[PDB]
Amino acid sequence: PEVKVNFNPATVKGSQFRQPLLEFSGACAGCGETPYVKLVTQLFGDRMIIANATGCSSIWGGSAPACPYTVNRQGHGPAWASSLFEDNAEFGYGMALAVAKRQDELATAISKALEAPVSAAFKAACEGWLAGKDDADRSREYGDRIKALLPGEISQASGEVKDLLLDIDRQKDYLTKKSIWIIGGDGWAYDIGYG
Amino acid sequence: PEVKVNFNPATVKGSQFRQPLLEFSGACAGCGETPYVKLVTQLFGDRMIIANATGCSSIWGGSAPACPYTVNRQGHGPAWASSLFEDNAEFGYGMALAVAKRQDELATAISKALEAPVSAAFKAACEGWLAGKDDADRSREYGDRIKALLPGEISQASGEVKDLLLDIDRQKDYLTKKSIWIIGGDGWAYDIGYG
Ligand SMILES: Cc1ncc(C[n+]2csc(CCOP(=O)(O)OP(=O)(O)O)c2C)c(N)n1
Ligand SMILES: Cc1ncc(C[n+]2csc(CCOP(=O)(O)OP(=O)(O)O)c2C)c(N)n1
Ligand code: SF4
Ligand code: SF4
Repeated sequence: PEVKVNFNPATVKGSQFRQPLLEFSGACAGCGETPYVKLVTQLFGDRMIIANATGCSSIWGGSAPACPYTVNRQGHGPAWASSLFEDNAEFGYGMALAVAKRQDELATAISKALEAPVSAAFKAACEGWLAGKDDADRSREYGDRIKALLPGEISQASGEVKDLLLDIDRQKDYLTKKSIWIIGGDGWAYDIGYG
Repeated sequence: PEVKVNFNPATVKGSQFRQPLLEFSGACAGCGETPYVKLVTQLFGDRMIIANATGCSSIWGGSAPACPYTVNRQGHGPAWASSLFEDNAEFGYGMALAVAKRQDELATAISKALEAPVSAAFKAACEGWLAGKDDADRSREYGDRIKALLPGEISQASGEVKDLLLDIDRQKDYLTKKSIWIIGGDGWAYDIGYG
């Protein structure tokens, strides 16, 4: 079973107690690429999206039908996508625009929830999230309180107030701030995708 | 008529006594672009090839049926070409490869001319050109001596020796070293063509 430990994730020993979310890929024995991505998944894999350029990182990272990126016990893990060899930077840039747009729709539904007859504990977590929606730790902190209070709050609501809470529940996957990562080889970064 | 003067071309006064090879373009009144290219034509227009990106410099520089680039009294002037907006640097890079290839074919025909029964004055200019074929001034100096001696040399030759001199006459336009210039706007250089 999982064991909650307070080892500092900023150290080598503390980081390896986190579950790896990149495992058993098709890279060569002793590859110099996969250890880097594996460490990133152990630190921020809970909330990251990957835009991967075509290359080795896309061949051992995304050759059908096997996917080396996995999830933790909570079912959360990095979402992985590879478009083309030359557009990987702009591909990931587009994701950052969209993810910000999805969080903006949620913040609007949360601000409207403040004006609705909902529980005082629910209003407390919403105000805390709006102030730290762009902070990785704070958005996870107040977001989880919102996720925990939503099912009981929806049961106690009705009419258009219930629809407002149901719209927040539909977008609760954008409470936690995401981390966009654009991964590629030197051939992509130094040549075809440098522009 | 043309007046040979020994004013230093490196000064402003000396450069303007050279004939401009960019005249009467379609640029705006007081454009900040055309004065730059005009000065380049007055210095090296005798032996330059232009790879121009799409933009203002291609619209006032190459809108049919009027061409603003002209020639001097000797009939020599810049050759101008525009491929696309995004490839102008590689377009001009390809020209530099080809021009070097054309000079290489000429140097082979000149080295073979040293082994042929030709005039002593012709052999003197060929040895001088081979040593300075990559120097702008020296290649023009010894090249013009070769161009001046060729018609009399061809008249005095026969057989395969005459064919060797006729092959040099076919390539005499690559004695003088060329100057490849890649002209474009900031939109080309900073964005789409920066890679
Ligand atoms: C537009 C385009 N050009 C070329 C290719 C072929 N291609 C696939 S991967 C690759 C190079 C990978 O080198 P690098 O970016 O350094 O990644 P690495 O494999 O070294 O990790 C190339 C040229 C392609 N798929 N698409
Ligand atoms: C592939 C492509 N994209 C866009 C264009 C349209 N286009 C023509 S000129 C130009 C911009 C010119 O700006 P700049 O490079 O700064 O030159 P300037 O006109 O300022 O001298 C653009 C976007 C094109 N012709 N081709
Ligand atoms: S980068 Fe590619 S080829 Fe090189 S060791 Fe890793 S998997 Fe093998
Ligand atoms: S750059 Fe183009 S638009 Fe600007 S002054 Fe020159 S010709 Fe006119």
